Amino acid sequence: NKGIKQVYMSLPQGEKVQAMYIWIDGTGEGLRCKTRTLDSEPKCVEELPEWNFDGSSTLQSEGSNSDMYLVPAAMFRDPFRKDPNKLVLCEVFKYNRRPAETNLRHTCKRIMDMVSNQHPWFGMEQEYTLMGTDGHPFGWPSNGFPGPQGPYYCGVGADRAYGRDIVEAHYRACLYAGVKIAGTNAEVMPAQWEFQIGPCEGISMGDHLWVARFILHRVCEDFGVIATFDPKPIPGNWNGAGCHTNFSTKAMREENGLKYIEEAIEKLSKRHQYHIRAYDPKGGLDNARRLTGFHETSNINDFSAGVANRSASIRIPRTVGQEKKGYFEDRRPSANCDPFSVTEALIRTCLLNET
Amino acid sequence: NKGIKQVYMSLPQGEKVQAMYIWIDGTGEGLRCKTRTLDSEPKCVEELPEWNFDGSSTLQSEGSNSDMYLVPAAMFRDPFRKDPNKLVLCEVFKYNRRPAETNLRHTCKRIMDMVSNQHPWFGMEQEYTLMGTDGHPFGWPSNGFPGPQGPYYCGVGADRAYGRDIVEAHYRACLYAGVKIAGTNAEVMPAQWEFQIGPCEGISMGDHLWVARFILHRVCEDFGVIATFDPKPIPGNWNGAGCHTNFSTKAMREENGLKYIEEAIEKLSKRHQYHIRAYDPKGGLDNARRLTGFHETSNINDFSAGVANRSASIRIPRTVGQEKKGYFEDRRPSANCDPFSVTEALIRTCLLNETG
Amino acid sequence: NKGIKQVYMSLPQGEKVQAMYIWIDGTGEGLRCKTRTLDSEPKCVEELPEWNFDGSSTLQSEGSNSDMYLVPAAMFRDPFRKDPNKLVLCEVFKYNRRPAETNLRHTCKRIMDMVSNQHPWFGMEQEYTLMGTDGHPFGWPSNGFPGPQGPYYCGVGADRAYGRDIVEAHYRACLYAGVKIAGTNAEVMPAQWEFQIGPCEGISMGDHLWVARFILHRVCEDFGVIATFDPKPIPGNWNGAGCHTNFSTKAMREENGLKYIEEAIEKLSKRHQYHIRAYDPKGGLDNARRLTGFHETSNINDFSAGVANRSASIRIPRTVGQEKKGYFEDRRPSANCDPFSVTEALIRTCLLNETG
Amino acid sequence: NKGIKQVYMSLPQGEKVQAMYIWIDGTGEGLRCKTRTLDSEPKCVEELPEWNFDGSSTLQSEGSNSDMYLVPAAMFRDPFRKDPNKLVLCEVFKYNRRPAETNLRHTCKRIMDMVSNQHPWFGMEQEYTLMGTDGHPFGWPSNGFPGPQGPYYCGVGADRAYGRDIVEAHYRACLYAGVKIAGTNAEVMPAQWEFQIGPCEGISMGDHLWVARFILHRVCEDFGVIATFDPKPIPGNWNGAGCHTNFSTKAMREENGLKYIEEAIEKLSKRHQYHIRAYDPKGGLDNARRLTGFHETSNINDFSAGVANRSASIRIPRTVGQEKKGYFEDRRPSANCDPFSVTEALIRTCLLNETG
Amino acid sequence: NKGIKQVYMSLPQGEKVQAMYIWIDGTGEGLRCKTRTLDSEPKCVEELPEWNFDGSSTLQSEGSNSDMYLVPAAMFRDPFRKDPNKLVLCEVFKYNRRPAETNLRHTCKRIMDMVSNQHPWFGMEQEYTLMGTDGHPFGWPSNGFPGPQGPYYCGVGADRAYGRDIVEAHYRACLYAGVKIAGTNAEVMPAQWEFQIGPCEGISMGDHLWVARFILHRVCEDFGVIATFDPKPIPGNWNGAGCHTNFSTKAMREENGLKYIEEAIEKLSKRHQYHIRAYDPKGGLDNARRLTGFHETSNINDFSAGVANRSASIRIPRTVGQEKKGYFEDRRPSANCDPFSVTEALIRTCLLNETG
Ligand SMILES: Nc1ncnc2c1ncn2[C@@H]1O[C@H](COP(=O)(O)OP(=O)(O)O)[C@@H](O)[C@H]1O
Ligand SMILES: Nc1ncnc2c1ncn2[C@@H]1O[C@H](COP(=O)(O)OP(=O)(O)O)[C@@H](O)[C@H]1O
Ligand SMILES: Nc1ncnc2c1ncn2[C@@H]1O[C@H](COP(=O)(O)OP(=O)(O)O)[C@@H](O)[C@H]1O
Ligand SMILES: Nc1ncnc2c1ncn2[C@@H]1O[C@H](COP(=O)(O)OP(=O)(O)O)[C@@H](O)[C@H]1O
Ligand SMILES: Nc1ncnc2c1ncn2[C@@H]1O[C@H](COP(=O)(O)OP(=O)(O)O)[C@@H](O)[C@H]1O
Ligand SMILES: C[S@](=O)(CC[C@H](N)C(=O)O)=NP(=O)(O)O
Ligand SMILES: C[S@](=O)(CC[C@H](N)C(=O)O)=NP(=O)(O)O
Ligand SMILES: C[S@](=O)(CC[C@H](N)C(=O)O)=NP(=O)(O)O
Ligand SMILES: C[S@](=O)(CC[C@H](N)C(=O)O)=NP(=O)(O)O
Ligand SMILES: C[S@](=O)(CC[C@H](N)C(=O)O)=NP(=O)(O)O
Ligand SMILES: [Cl-]
Ligand SMILES: [Cl-]
Ligand SMILES: [Cl-]
Ligand SMILES: [Cl-]
Ligand SMILES: [Cl-]
Ligand SMILES: [Mn+2]
Ligand SMILES: [Mn+2]
Ligand SMILES: [Mn+2]
Ligand SMILES: [Mn+2]
Ligand SMILES: [Mn+2]
Ligand SMILES: [Mn+2]
Ligand SMILES: [Mn+2]
Ligand SMILES: [Mn+2]
Ligand SMILES: [Mn+2]
Ligand SMILES: [Mn+2]
Ligand SMILES: [Mn+2]
Ligand SMILES: [Mn+2]
Ligand SMILES: [Mn+2]
Ligand SMILES: [Mn+2]
Ligand SMILES: [Mn+2]
Repeated sequence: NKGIKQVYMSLPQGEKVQAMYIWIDGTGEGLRCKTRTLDSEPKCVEELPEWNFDGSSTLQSEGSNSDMYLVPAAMFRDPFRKDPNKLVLCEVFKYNRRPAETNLRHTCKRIMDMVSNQHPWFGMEQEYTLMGTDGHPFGWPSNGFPGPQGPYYCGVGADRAYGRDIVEAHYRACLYAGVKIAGTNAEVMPAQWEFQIGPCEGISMGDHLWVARFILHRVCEDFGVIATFDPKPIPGNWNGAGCHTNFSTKAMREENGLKYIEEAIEKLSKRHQYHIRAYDPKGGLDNARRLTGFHETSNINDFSAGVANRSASIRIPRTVGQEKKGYFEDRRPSANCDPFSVTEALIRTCLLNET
Repeated sequence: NKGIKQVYMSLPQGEKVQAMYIWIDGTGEGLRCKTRTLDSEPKCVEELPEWNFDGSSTLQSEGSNSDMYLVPAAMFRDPFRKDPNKLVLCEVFKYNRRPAETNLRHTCKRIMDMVSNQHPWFGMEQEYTLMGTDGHPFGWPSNGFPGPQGPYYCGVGADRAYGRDIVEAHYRACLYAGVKIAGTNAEVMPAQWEFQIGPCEGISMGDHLWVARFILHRVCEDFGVIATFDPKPIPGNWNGAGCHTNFSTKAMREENGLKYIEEAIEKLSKRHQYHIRAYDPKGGLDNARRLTGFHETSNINDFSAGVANRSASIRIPRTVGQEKKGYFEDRRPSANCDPFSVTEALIRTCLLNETG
Repeated sequence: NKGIKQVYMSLPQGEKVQAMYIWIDGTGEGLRCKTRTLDSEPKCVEELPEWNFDGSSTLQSEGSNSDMYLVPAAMFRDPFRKDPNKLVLCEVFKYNRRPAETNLRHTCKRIMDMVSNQHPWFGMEQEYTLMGTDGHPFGWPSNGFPGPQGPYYCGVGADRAYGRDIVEAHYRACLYAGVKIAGTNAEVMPAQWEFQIGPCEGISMGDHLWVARFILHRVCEDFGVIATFDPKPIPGNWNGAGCHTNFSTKAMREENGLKYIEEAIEKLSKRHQYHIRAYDPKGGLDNARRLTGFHETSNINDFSAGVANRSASIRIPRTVGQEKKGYFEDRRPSANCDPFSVTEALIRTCLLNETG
Repeated sequence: NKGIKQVYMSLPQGEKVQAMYIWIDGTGEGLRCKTRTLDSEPKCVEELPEWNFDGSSTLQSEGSNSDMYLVPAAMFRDPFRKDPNKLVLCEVFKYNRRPAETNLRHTCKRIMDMVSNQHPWFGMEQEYTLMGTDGHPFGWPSNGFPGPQGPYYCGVGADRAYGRDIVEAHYRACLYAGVKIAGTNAEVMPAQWEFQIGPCEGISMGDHLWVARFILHRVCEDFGVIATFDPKPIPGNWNGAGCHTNFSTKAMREENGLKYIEEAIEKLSKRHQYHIRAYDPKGGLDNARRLTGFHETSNINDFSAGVANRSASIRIPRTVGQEKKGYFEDRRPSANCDPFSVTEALIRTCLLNETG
Repeated sequence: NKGIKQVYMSLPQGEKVQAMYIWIDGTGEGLRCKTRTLDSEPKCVEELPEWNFDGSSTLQSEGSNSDMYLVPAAMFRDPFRKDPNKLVLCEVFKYNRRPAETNLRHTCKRIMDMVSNQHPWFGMEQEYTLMGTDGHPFGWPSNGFPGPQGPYYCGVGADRAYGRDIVEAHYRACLYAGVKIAGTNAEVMPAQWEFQIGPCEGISMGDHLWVARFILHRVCEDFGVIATFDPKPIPGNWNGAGCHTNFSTKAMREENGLKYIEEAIEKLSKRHQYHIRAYDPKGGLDNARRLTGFHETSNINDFSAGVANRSASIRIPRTVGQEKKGYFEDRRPSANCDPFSVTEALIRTCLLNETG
């Protein structure tokens, strides 16, 4: 019970600091973490030491040659334990010092360093659904369905906003951590929510979202509920869950940048399948259950773009159409995507001209 | 659980500021909201940026041309997240920049801006009933009725004031927000309560009332209950819910302003139907279940006025009668009325002298 | 849930001030209340404005001429909302500015003003029983009885003090309110408790007791329990509940004031029925269930007085007999008496020498 | 659990027989019983032996001289244990062989023998409410009220007929027992029911009703509920419980017997209080909570008769009016009356022509 | 509990017989009943005596002239009490021996007798929904909805057939009663079922349906559920409840009866509104919530005929088309219709050739 825990957490900690290292596991979806005591507060991520873990217990190596490296990547303030304690998102490397199969950050970071003069900015909309520990969505009638979609999107009242406590707590944990949380909203399916992260330049998009995600799970853990990023948690007449990625370069944000937005969309229109394969951890099999062309989605087989069009693969927000500068929104990525794969694909297709 | 939450909400938030944008959806009764992060604290409503939402998810636009505009109208302090965070009432406009069908603030503002030298003040009494999530009123016997009306009005005791925690929390949240809450009371039906908002000049009446209604639903949300503004939530020998609108111009508040009170009433007497059509979101259908001439209502079909008379369409409070100045009370609006429609009707009829 | 509420109640409220107006309804026993926002903290009760309420919803007037006046009488600090908020006990008057039928303060006050040189002080022992919301006393076995009386009077232990949280909370609320709470004790019946208010001079007795009673009902409301002031809430072999009124004048408090105590008691002995009628709201029919001559009561039909005698109509406490000065205790008033009625009878009989 | 019991009750019993002796206790309303084993089946009430009991445990005598007599009066078949076992209604006599204070049958029987040539028949409508173990009517919302009266009289459906199982079981028990049960209906108040016993000649009315009542309390015991015969078990806007006594003599049953019916009513009109005193066990005090003139009752203070009039003290049913023969309905008796008292009074007033 | 009851119901009852009289109340939809003991088993309905009831406790007369007549119309065996016990359906008459406002049988019998030579047969399909005591359909998630319609029509399994015990019990009860039950099926909405009663000549259609309805409510009572005949019990994407009245005359059943089926469908096309007013007890307002044109209904405002067309007002079943004889199906009657009013309209329009 969390009133007991809180008494303990009030105890002055002293000169020692806790650092919780976080990594992506052998599934490409699951996050793992563990804590060490440091002698003093690190002033930045470069002062954090390297560490390691049992790769055989995360599906990433064999028991008899099991140590796998953790190398600090991004440091944040720990909103579960307060200052001076830290969260550290790490990269994983194998016994031979090569990146792990699910270390998609390594290549992504290199790609972003190469296009830094164009200052690529990303804003990702992590939709997700709150679930009871029993597998059924939070607040839903037991063995049953609430009333049809309509009243839950941005809704207020015990009869339609299910789980706001998580959202509020997460929002505040992120602000404390230093994660660039841009906003939040209740979504179309009851118990389904959203937070936006951005705009983040370069590799920091992936960094900030993954830590954002870790904070969601730890937060939910405290409330005794589960966050799912599955793109279609409830089959049938219920909305799925995406991770719309908004994107802009410097040129796109300048006066008449819409020219370049349109060039970018044109390029994406030729590399649809490649992006579908980049946009969920099962190469597109997961989005196959969301991207149906209903429930505010595009069909998985058909590329389209349009102004203010929540049925298109890419939407140009009304604002951006009017102002003729800004960003476009790629609506194809699954809620369970790896932002390093999503953001890397966008750079390769839009800035590096791969085909 | 709420204790877990409070721990997170004790964390210092830093330099960034949260702004919750609030609007009226396609039903004209539901409120919607969402939050953006800003780089610093806005010093007034004019410093808040425009925004937009998916109008196809609120019954206001089509999926494939869905964005709709949010334009800040009224800013308040957020009593759920504390300073420096904000609540922002917005007006909704369509893809073509025109007011949404349920944007009744737009016209109403213009009408208030035109009669501002007469400083119209309004006081609205929002009644509402607290409901369990099972659709049965809060504190009522499961599947059953509490004892007859009599002891609940302005009552005190666990056996008669059902839900005061909400009432107390909402009163304090409003005060902190900057909402001009004038008072509150337990009401005749058990689980039913009231807050008064006013006196508010002009367009601020609708602004304050709508934000007050938002705060109530959010407060109720924390307590795992629902507030309903339905004008007759329980049929039979149980009181309905109204939104009595108290109204005065500068002339009515001066010595012998009763003269002008009587004139406003005389004009209201000829435009009863038009007011009934303006007094709920279904043009009088919701009020048909309440305005019966019983349970301290007037009959929907009959206009009447009277001093201290809780059965008339209009009541002149005893105070006003004695002092020969003040305001009159229009007792016809439904609990679920849109105050912009209500206040605008009163201006058109009483100040702009419209007929038909 | 009360943890949620406390978060809202920690919000700084700002410049505006809440004033909870409190009055006695048409039953002469029920308390009612409602709140208004004021622009600044009032510093005397007189700075509070008159108000009014619907008398048709408290059984005191008709709906079609309904407003009834609230005139502030006594002001206290609000222990539910904190400084700068206020509780205000009021007098009720009719449409014609005459006192309500259940406004017994009006005459009482005038009677105290006639004898102010004699400085009458009162001390009232409010006994009450804590009840579950199901009508069964708090802590009692479900559908049954605890063990017999003996161990509960002034008792300590989870198995004998039922409901101390309420008592401790109310003690502190009154101290903060500025109500002159003299003490408290667990009583003979389990779930039954007592608080003493005094000594209060003149009209303040009734003011303080009524506010104490209001504060008790509000406190119980928080704990999800009911206080009953019924004089015999459980029939049979269980103590009833009275409101022992201790009384003295200047003369009685001075050296050898026992002479005047005894003179007062002789006047009381000739006016027993008149007092009984004044000592509950049903003119003696409620006390007929308590004043049995058992369970530390006198029989309703006989007058008797004695030193240290918990069976007499009047008791002279041992201390007072010994010091030959102080006060006497009238043990006849019902727990649900109206203190304005009790204190006034005492003055008329003992100081104004009335007969009738 | 009744399945366990039912297996034991399938065991064939053997040659021995069980007789449960039943009597009225010191309260005049409470029924007592105990069982003895007999060598063989009695073929009538006269082959049953006298017995006794502890009067000091039924409020009827002193511990130290306590045995009181039981003399068989009416024998019936036992529907709880089946043939060949028996229920026996007894008269109670004191140590000195005189009738007990609550043995009203002894005087009744004589009065019936004084007029047996006119063959008095009676039918009584025992109304009663089923209550939970918790003191609250069966099927009612916990701590609350079902919907208003209207749908429950002769109702069918889970949401309006509460406790038919009891009614059905009892009906069948009485028939088996040999009680002259005439019919049943659900009543106006939810969980309130009725059975009619009749028509019974003379003393057998009281005999049959008391045994009917015993069978009812027994049946209820199996189902874990209580029957109350209180005349007003829920105060306010709910029907109370009566025991309408329908009455006729041979003259009244013959052609143009209405002549004599109206004579009978004229005599009763002059002895109203006398009958109210005979019509509940507290000589009228219980009926003062029921006979209000509302809820299909007469006013306790007023005598009246009318054809088909459920507000009158006496009702001549339409059937009887049309045919000009039959009987009349005394609607004054309480649900908790002693039928020996009611039946005795009617004979004294109507047939023996007493005045006083 | 029901195990206790069944023990009692195994007691052999002896020579007396229970007759439960059943009637339609002031609502036109409510069934009432009550029971009397008879000296022997009646063999024909004509043997059963007239009776009466309190019309003032059923909304059919005033307290002070309240008796209303019951005249036995149709007799059946009682499946709740078994042979030799009877269910009797009655007609209600007023104090002045005229038909009660809701006795629609009286006129219908005269119409039926006019066309006895055309031997009119009806078959009615009583659709109904099983509800919990709590107002929510049986088996539905609590506060929630089950999965979309599709798998429930004629479904099998704990996840799609909700309440078969009721259906099976009712089927068997009707067959024992003597009610002409033609079949049953689970329906499209979960918890919604169907039973067919037919084919019944003339006035015996209404008689059989109404008793069937009684038997259903009674059976549901046993199980602690409610049956509703509301035509649209759950709003939205859920089927409503009809009472499809199939119909033929002797000409229509003979070879090439389709000729006369079509002539009758033609006469019905010109009296749509008349029939809509005849087809629910609120003159069409209830059917307004069901006859939308969706959920296998026709639009209330539109007449249509069609072979195998479940969207049509009238459906000619494939069978009847292929064989050019039989009957046609009026799909317009609400689940809560009075069969006497439905079947009367059909004879009037089709056989008596009425207009306007
Ligand atoms: N110039 C930009 N480049 C990339 N992302 C941007 C830019 N400007 C805003 N964003 C981001 O786009 C996201 C907008 O998402 P959201 O507000 O959820 O819009 P919608 O629901 O209309 O898709 C936010 O993360 C925001 O920070
Ligand atoms: N001059 C005025 N003009 C308009 N409204 C006023 C004026 N004076 C007071 N009011 C408002 O009228 C309302 C009175 O409502 P309430 O106190 O509930 O009255 P009631 O006696 O009708 O229940 C309050 O909102 C109050 O602020
Ligand atoms: N001079 C006085 N006049 C009136 N009341 C007094 C005086 N002195 C003390 N009292 C009051 O009498 C009451 C004593 O109550 P309590 O201690 O319960 O007495 P007991 O149980 O001994 O009757 C207290 O309110 C106390 O303040
Ligand atoms: N001639 C009669 N003399 C006495 N009682 C009769 C006579 N005829 C019928 N009764 C009885 O009167 C009672 C009728 O009560 P009930 O059927 O409940 O009528 P209601 O409710 O209309 O007053 C039954 O007990 C019946 O046996
Ligand atoms: N010639 C007829 N006249 C009247 N009713 C008939 C005739 N033949 C069959 N029926 C009845 O019509 C009804 C058919 O209903 P049902 O089997 O539910 O039809 P549906 O195909 O509409 O589901 C049954 O009551 C059946 O007995
Ligand atoms: C309301 S929605 O259009 C819903 C998107 C849907 N869940 C999906 O992308 O699958 N997203 P948004 O308005 O945040 O851009
Ligand atoms: C107590 S009441 O008369 C009740 C009004 C009722 N609820 C209605 O207007 O329907 N309102 P108020 O006294 O606040 O003016
Ligand atoms: C313990 S008692 O004697 C009990 C008094 C009793 N309840 C009555 O006055 O009815 N009163 P006190 O408070 O004076 O000690
Ligand atoms: C329906 S009632 O009028 C109810 C009478 C009420 N319970 C009474 O107290 O008398 N009795 P009845 O129909 O048996 O004559
Ligand atoms: C399955 S249904 O078409 C459904 C009928 C719908 N409930 C109605 O309102 O008629 N009736 P039928 O048993 O004739 O097939
Ligand atoms: Cl850890
Ligand atoms: Cl939000
Ligand atoms: Cl208040
Ligand atoms: Cl026994
Ligand atoms: Cl019955
Ligand atoms: Mn979004
Ligand atoms: Mn979204
Ligand atoms: Mn988006
Ligand atoms: Mn008010
Ligand atoms: Mn009000
Ligand atoms: Mn008002
Ligand atoms: Mn004391
Ligand atoms: Mn005491
Ligand atoms: Mn005392
Ligand atoms: Mn009866
Ligand atoms: Mn009756
Ligand atoms: Mn009767
Ligand atoms: Mn069918
Ligand atoms: Mn069907
Ligand atoms: Mn059909």
